[PDB]
Amino acid sequence: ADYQGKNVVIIGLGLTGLSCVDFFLARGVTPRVMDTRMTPPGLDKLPEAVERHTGSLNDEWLMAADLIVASPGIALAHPSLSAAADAGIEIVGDIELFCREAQAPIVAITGSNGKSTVTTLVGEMAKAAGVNVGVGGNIGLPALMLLDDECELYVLELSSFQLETTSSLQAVAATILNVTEDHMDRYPFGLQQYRAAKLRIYENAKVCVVNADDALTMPIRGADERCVSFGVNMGDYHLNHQQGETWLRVKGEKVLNVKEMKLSGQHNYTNALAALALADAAGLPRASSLKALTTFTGLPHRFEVVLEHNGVRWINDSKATNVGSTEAALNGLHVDGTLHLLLGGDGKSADFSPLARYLNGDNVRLYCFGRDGAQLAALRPEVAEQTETMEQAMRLLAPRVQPGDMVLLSPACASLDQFKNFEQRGNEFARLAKELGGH
Ligand SMILES: Nc1ncnc2c1ncn2[C@@H]1O[C@H](COP(=O)(O)O)[C@@H](O)[C@H]1O
Ligand SMILES: [Ca+2]
Ligand SMILES: [Ca+2]
Ligand SMILES: [Ca+2]
Ligand SMILES: [Ca+2]
Ligand SMILES: [Ca+2]
Ligand SMILES: [Ca+2]
Ligand SMILES: [Mg+2]
Repeated sequence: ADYQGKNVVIIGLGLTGLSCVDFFLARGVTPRVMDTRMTPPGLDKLPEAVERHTGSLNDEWLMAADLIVASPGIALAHPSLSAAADAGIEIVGDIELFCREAQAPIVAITGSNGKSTVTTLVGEMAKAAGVNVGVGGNIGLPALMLLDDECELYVLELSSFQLETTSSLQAVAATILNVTEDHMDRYPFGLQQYRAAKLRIYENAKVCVVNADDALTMPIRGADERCVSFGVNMGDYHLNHQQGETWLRVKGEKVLNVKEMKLSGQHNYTNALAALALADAAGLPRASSLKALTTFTGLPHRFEVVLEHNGVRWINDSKATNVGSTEAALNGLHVDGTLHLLLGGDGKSADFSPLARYLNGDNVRLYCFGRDGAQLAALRPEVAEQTETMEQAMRLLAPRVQPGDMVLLSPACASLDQFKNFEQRGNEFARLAKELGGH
């Protein structure tokens, strides 16, 4: 597209907004930028020529714009943007700018949880085929930074927020991995409004990869000729368990024994299925996609085995910052002995009731900590203990573990009551697991 001579206004000075600044500068357009933070991080990366307004939005800049480029962090329902839309001013996001310029096929991945794992895994499947793939869309690698005429395939993690401002995506393969009651501040009309944003990913997609176990991932008008499904018990891509073993199964045929993979956990196996379906639909060779399943290590803090010693598996799932993530970790969980489950942190007022149905059975102990520890213990008090910190909880459970047990940090809560971020929380869990269970 051609932006020469337009008044372009960018909202947001995080890395996404900065990538938009770069995009226009590279095209000879000097945009204006604004951010409601007084001292946003990206301020000192801006060139001198870019006019900027911080500490609030500048309404007169928005109402004078030919094009407003809105960070995913501001709602279309915000009154300033509603006023600009009411006036007929075009509002887009970074992904819309990307899709107008992308010259290679796009695999597009959204969903409440698992987006990063599946995006990274499709990327690895492409690399195993020798494809110069561009993988991004997460906050640390905005899509616009990937644009390159040398790129042969784009694999994008897309949020519901980005999809709201995107109209030009034509994915070769697209998925909604799952939809759980999260992100509700931005979606006041509830789960179906949140879903509606994600459903945009299937518009003009050639193949839709849907979750056979989550009906909210089906296209808005239902399954159609484009749809390929993944699931636990059935679907085009599903899991087969027998004789103590598990296989990935595709269209009625085992394709891989999961013992050849490095990932753990039923939900990572369905992530692997979703990735394979997307890779297949994108035209990547099956053989190299399976090879990537055997070499992919997984992402840190995503149901990550940080220690297996004396028959005890210590699992860092610190990225489980919400109930839906922890629910998926507990669903289908395979533990020969006792599950020692670490829950805690800042729960953000969530309903933890959904977790209750997994916490019966005589082989479960709860170790609850952080701001909301007491609420988590109340799920099943007779098997629960409460401490202030994660370290205290781990020191309680460590003398009790026996071969066959699992120690699972899947907190269902944010980490910011006690840690700098979830990475620090998972890194501290890994250190303590080695201190306490490594010998
Ligand atoms: N298919 C899934 N459904 C629900 N949660 C998941 C799924 N896959 C991964 N997760 C968890 O969701 C969080 C975010 O994963 P990711 O988006 O891959 O960083 C981590 O706690 C993951 O272990
Ligand atoms: Ca931004
Ligand atoms: Ca802002
Ligand atoms: Ca609270
Ligand atoms: Ca106690
Ligand atoms: Ca306490
Ligand atoms: Ca956190
Ligand atoms: Mg079902």
